[PDB]
Amino acid sequence: EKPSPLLVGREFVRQYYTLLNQAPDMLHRFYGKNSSYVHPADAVYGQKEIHRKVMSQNFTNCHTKIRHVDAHATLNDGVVVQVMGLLSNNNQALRRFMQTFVLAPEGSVANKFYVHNDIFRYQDEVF
Amino acid sequence: MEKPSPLLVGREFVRQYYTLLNQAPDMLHRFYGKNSSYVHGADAVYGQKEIHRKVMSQNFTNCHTKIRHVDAHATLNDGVVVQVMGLLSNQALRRFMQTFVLAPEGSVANKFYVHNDIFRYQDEVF
Ligand SMILES: COCC[C@H](NC(=O)[C@@H](C)NC(=O)[C@@H](NC(=O)[C@@H](NC(=O)[C@@H](F)CC(C)(C)C)C(C)(C)O)[C@@H](C)c1ccccc1)C(=O)N(C)Cc1ccccc1
Repeated sequence: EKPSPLLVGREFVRQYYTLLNQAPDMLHRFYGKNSSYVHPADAVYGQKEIHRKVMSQNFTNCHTKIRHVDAHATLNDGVVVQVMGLLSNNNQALRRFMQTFVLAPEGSVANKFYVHNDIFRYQDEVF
Repeated sequence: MEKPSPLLVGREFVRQYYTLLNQAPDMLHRFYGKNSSYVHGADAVYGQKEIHRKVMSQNFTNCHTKIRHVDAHATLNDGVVVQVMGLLSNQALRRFMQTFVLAPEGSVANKFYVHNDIFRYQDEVF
């Protein structure tokens, strides 16, 4: 009675980068109040702030290359997703990245998730 | 005040993990329970026993790490999610990425089990 975590992750990642490229300003409508967002720079928290952060980064004509994506079940019908790839902006240099997300039942509508955590880091910023 | 700091449960976990990796890796199965999935280099083997078996497969001998940064944040049900970025020699350091999810044990707080452990060298992706 249970979607495939693995599948559920690729679907999410697909939705994520389409939307990050199409309209990155309802992007915050993926997260609830108690979410976490990053992209050394501290994470920011909840909708209004995650939304505000997304704006601050002028995401424009945003291209991706998802080179890898694991996902598993985690505590309480959650789903965690590792994702490694290349991301561009203002059609500039593609930079490697390493990403972790937690998806967790939204709970009102069944089999609908929300992003409790979205940790993203460029290898060139850390390595 | 009611729950441990996440980052602190995060940065101390990594400490215990990769240390216990250079030290006896025939102990890591301690860290896990019977809902726990382990995924190194790739479908997850569950439980202390298979994960142990999987650990041992890897002949972790004089494992050398080098953490470059760590994110640990709070997730549902007082869980701590943890993305690690570093280099792992086990021999040339190999850029890597390890995601964890730490879940409250239940009986007592400040006490957690590793529900999840997903590893990928980068030079295998890309
Ligand atoms: C019969 O044996 C009996 C089972 C037994 N297993 C466990 O408790 C498992 C199920 N769990 C662990 O080991 C976890 N350990 C802890 O939660 C410990 N807490 C702490 O030191 C810190 F959280 C303290 C604070 C950071 C909150 C200020 C503690 C004291 C044991 O509660 C690890 C996975 C973890 C997870 C997140 C952050 C750090 C460490 C166990 O064997 N040990 C505790 C010993 C051991 C040795 C070596 C490796 C693992 C376990």
